Amino acid sequence: SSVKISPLKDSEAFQSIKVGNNTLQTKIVYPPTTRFRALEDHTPSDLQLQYYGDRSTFPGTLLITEATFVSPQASGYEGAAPGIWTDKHAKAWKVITDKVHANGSFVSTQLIFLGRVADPAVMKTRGLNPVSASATYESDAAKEAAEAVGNPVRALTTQEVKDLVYEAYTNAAQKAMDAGFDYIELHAAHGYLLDQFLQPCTNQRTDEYGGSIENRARLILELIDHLSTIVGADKIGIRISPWATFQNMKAHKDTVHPLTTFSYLVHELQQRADKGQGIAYISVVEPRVSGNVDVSEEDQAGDNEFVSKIWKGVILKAGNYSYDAPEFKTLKEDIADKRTLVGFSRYFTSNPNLVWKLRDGIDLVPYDRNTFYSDNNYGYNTFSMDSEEVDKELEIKRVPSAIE
Amino acid sequence: SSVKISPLKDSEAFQSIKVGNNTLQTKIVYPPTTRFRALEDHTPSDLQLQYYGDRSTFPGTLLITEATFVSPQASGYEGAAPGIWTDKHAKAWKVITDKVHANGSFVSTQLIFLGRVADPAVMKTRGLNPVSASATYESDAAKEAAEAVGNPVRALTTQEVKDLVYEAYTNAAQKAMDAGFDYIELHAAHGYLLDQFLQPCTNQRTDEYGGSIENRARLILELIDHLSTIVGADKIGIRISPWATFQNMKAHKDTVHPLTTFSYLVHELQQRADKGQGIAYISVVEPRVSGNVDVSEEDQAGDNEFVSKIWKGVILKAGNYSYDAPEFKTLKEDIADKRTLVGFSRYFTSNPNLVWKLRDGIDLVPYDRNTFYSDNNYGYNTFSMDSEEVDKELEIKRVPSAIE
Ligand SMILES: Cc1cc2nc3c(=O)[nH]c(=O)nc-3n(C[C@H](O)[C@H](O)[C@H](O)COP(=O)(O)O)c2cc1C
Ligand SMILES: Cc1cc2nc3c(=O)[nH]c(=O)nc-3n(C[C@H](O)[C@H](O)[C@H](O)COP(=O)(O)O)c2cc1C
Ligand code: NA
Ligand code: NA
Ligand code: NA
Ligand code: NA
Ligand code: NA
Ligand code: NA
Ligand code: NA
Ligand code: NA
Repeated sequence: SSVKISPLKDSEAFQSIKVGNNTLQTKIVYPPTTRFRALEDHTPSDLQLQYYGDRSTFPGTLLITEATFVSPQASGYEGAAPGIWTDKHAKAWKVITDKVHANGSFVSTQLIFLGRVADPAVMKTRGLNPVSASATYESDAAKEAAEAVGNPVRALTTQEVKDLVYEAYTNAAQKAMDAGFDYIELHAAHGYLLDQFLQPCTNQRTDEYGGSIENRARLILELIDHLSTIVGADKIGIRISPWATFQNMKAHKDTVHPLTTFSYLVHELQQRADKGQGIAYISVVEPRVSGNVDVSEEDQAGDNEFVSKIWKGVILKAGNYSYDAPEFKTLKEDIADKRTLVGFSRYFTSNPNLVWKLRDGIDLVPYDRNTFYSDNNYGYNTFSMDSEEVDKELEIKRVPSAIE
Repeated sequence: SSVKISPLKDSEAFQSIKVGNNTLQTKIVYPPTTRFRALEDHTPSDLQLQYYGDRSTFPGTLLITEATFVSPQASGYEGAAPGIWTDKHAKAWKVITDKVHANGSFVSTQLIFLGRVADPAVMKTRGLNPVSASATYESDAAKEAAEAVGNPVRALTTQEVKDLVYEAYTNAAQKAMDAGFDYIELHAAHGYLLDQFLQPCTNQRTDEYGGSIENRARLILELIDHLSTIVGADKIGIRISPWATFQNMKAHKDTVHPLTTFSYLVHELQQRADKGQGIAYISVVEPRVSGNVDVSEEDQAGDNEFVSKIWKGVILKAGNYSYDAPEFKTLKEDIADKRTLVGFSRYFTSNPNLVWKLRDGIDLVPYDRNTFYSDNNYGYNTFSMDSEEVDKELEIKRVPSAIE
């Protein structure tokens, strides 16, 4: 049902904050949210142009795009997710970032690489294997699926790992700049490739990229360092989900605990900040949520206070922040330090004007999980229309098309 | 001035708790507290026998002895601290543990090794150098002092590190058992030898005992493992002070943050517990105190929640727990999980019956920092006497003597 909320107008959520080179006028952020309304060849679509535009209308909002593939080897969904590796991709994204910018808002692109969870049939069509830090699967079913089509997961070679830094992510970053993104965000969360490198359940390498906490972090820090030299540290973010068990990450049951893995990473990031190479923000998933699933208090094994104690810069937190609506006690506590942003993903899907609703205490429209991942405009841009105007059957038939 | 306190009788502080093989009847503990009333040759004294006996009278209290040297190379104070490496040491300690036991209470011995902070003149009299993980000093003054007597700090060789495990600590553990101690506690806090191994500001080794988080922890875990095979894991504790800057530990300013170093260690301890080799307790210093110094809230850089999230066994916490007297809100919160002990060091010096006073809400007698470290009975056992009975000049003259 609809969520009654108290207005946040007079709260820290509407105090300006500098994030890298840009100043936000609200601390409410749209986090990366996969929806599968890109074109078949991963170019952003007409639907996406309106979708991001509709969420940019409170001037000075930060929007972070849905996970966007860095390269063909980075892909692996059956649904149509966007990419940022070709000039065509960048030119289409630029229409979208232009629209957000014309509203005085800002946009970060989340760069994803699927890794061991890439669909093996999809990858086979590209003549590629699913790849990872090590040759592992998230489940027996995943292993059987891959072996059945003769396309097993394999470990990247040392040279391939270098190629991620100097080729795949470098080109994605260059394309992101061509596309006018204000930031690029490394996806190091939720059991995808970079999280697979960081944690021991997924990384048993014996080269410089595994075999210790420091070695497992090496690829991620190499990307931070190299990409900082290309786009500047002020245009870089990173997302982590220390507590998540999404895609079979062991988290607090792994042989190295997330507090160890992620405190190591965050302290290395702060040391870079101390030397003048501080990245724009660290985005962290609160333990209330794991990937796209809520986690009971009983099941929660830690929290993200360590990030606040170790990192001195901007932090973005997300995960069921309306759980204590209408008064938003937890949100208010979490933004009290004046360097913290708060994200809403699921409610932003059904409330394109969410910043305005939270500002003025307007009831939140419930979201529709059934249309989170479908291929058409129904449950996508229809939340911007008066219900009386929406032709459902027409909109279900409205698949993504080229911009303009 | 005296501290008004509310009674803790009906609180979790007077619920029984199993710690290793023994059951305590109070959760109030006397933590290790150096006082320098041992004999010159480090044998425990008549004064110490009464001192520990006087603190054992609430049946089922755990007392932890003052830091006790594991070996001659472990020493380095000018004052007279006790040892546990000879039969003479063990026989004297056994008179003390017998007395505690006859009151139904229990006693752990804290095993210390000074390392880089050992007084270089004292060590020179033994024909030894101050030794450490690496050849470092806590200050320029310490370096100048050592070089001036031609006795610089030096790094232990790999073989010497093995000798700590198989000789120094093994023999101390065997003597501790001969002495009737219920537990041995590894001192891995406050900038002494084991803390010097754990943290990077003090350990730059290039053998298996330094050069990574795992390598720096290796000696400590080797001691836990080897000593568990000698005395049993149920007779082992360890003390850590993640946040302390005592003896120039860099703590949150080091190149690896304490949350990383100490979460690694504690999770490795829990993995041993999961396999049936769980140690009796982890003792942690709360960030209110660093060594023997209080730390302002402003200066506090983290907390010990991580220990509670990672370790499932008994935890002992200490550090200015009367700061929110009379109601003891923080103490009550911290023992609510039913597996946590709370220690008082400074107030136990001036209140030998502290468990009884806390039980029944009797005002605490102020402690006397001026006599914490002096060489005689004044301000030592005199707190057990009616003031009217105490002859001050006689007691100042009363230096430690042999038991019996
Ligand atoms: C439909 C959906 C798609 C998502 N896609 C992404 C994604 O592309 N990248 C990512 O880091 N997290 C993704 N997430 C996780 C969200 O960004 C967010 O952290 C999570 O939903 C919790 O926030 P919320 O309670 O406000 O929804 C997704 C979540 C959902 C429900
Ligand atoms: C005089 C004195 C001697 C101490 N000696 C030791 C010691 O031998 N080993 C140790 O681990 N801590 C030692 N400490 C630290 C205490 O065990 C304790 O953690 C600290 O005093 C904070 O607790 P409190 O506020 O109840 O005094 C000592 C502290 C003082 C004041
Ligand atoms: Na403003
Ligand atoms: Na999948
Ligand atoms: Na899945
Ligand atoms: Na915060
Ligand atoms: Na009892
Ligand atoms: Na000293
Ligand atoms: Na000192
Ligand atoms: Na507790």
